[PDB]
Amino acid sequence: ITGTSTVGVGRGVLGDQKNINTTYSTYYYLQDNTRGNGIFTYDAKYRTTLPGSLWADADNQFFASYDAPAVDAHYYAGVTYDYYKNVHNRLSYDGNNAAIRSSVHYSQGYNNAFWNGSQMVYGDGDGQTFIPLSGGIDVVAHELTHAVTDYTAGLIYQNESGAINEAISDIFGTLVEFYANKNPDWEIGEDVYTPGISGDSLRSMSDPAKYGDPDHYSKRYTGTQDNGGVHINSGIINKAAYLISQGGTHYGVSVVGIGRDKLGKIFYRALTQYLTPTSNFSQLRAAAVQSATDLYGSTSQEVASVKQAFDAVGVK
Ligand SMILES: N[C@@H](Cc1c[nH]c2ccccc12)C(=O)O
Ligand SMILES: [Ca+2]
Ligand SMILES: [Ca+2]
Ligand SMILES: [Ca+2]
Ligand SMILES: [Ca+2]
Ligand SMILES: [Zn+2]
Repeated sequence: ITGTSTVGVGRGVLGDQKNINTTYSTYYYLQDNTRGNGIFTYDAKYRTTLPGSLWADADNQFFASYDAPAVDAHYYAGVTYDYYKNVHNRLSYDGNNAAIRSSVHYSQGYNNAFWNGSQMVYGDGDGQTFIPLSGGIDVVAHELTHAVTDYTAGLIYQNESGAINEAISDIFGTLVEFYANKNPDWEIGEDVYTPGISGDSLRSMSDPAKYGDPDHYSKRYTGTQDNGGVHINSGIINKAAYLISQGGTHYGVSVVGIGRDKLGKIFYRALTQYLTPTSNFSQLRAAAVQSATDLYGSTSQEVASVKQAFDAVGVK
């Protein structure tokens, strides 16, 4: 909409108060004019028609239960935008300040979220498996990272290419969570998953086998479900990214950690410079090794640690 930039206030899915950039024209809309070509949050009104209607509010206060998912989708899209801008000098997902659009209250009891090619979409969960999914900063960043991937490597969503695509979203979703610095960890979706169970999540990057996911190439899923195990074999890459950052000894192979910022730099460079739509794990190893070489030098600890991490997960 055309209007005046304003700042509203509400509460997110987890009861936390936060300010949100809005636009005033008769109503206050969830439209942040401060970030690129804007951040727009919509209400899917429990239907599956997208995007739905640009979120409108009479008084610029967003403290209703129904408001909560919108507040977070809007806010966390903005934090994710800041991350890519401040950390990687990337302007929105296309690198050209593309408008970022999100819809909440997608369908009824919908236990997922997604990038649809055009926008992020969030279910409300069924209240047992999930609460509204935009409540997880790593979930939001995960979904918006799919758009980054679409515009860069274009990793195809199947098999090894797709498991890399998934891992990239888990990796940057996690790095955004650390950037925002609110209860950061190496698990995925812990903030919105299973409101009746403490300390679980959908996936773990530090120990993927915790939730049934492979942590070594020998344990890769080779079947056809989940597009050839894209959310399953991502555990192999997530584990490598975790080791690169934090270090550790995994199946007897030792990795010296180089930290989250270097992990991000190396994987961001691999993603934007070397990965292609059909890149496999082995080609990802080469991309990451070359990326660390470009950044730190062929004889650097950083290159050695990337090599150790891929060795540790059996990716040569
Ligand atoms: N996003 C993952 C994991 C996931 C989230 N919600 C789910 C509900 C059912 C099965 C898997 C999931 C997927 O789509 O596979
Ligand atoms: Ca209101
Ligand atoms: Ca967390
Ligand atoms: Ca997390
Ligand atoms: Ca839980
Ligand atoms: Zn994903």
